[PDB]
Amino acid sequence: QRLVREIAQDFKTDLRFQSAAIGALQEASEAYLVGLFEDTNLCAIHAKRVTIMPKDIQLARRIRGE
DNA sequence: ATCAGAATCCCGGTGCCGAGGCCGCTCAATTGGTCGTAGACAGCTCTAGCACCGCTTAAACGCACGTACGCGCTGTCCCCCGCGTTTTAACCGCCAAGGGGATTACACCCAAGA
Repeated sequence: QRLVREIAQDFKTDLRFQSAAIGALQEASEAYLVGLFEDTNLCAIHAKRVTIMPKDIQLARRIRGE
């Protein structure tokens, strides 16, 4: 919640947030991170490796189009 | 280091079908006027958001030691890297299947209708 407020402050000052909105943001961020970690593990296994590396995340984000 | 070699870019050169300029309307855009409801503004409110304290505790960071996943280097033989030959994806002229004019010689005579 603190990170969300600090990020939203850079876009518009004096902003309020509801509990449902914060929960939805947290759920969406967790799902996106889980998907990114799945893609990272897939890329690491494809490279004959077990431990994940930032190169795996970069390749996943480049293939996904982010 | 150094050269011979096939592969690549720019220049005379050219013309032609695509890019570019012009004419007549006419159907969409503009003007003017009459309804009129969804939009802008003021007011009451209380719920929802915000800041702070009391007490609690499992989560997060520093420590100890080695190891196994991480990564450089080696032996192999492999299946693509690349050239030479037509061929398979279609593109391009003469056979032996029939539809038709032509004939039954030459000259003469008789009979009977429009």
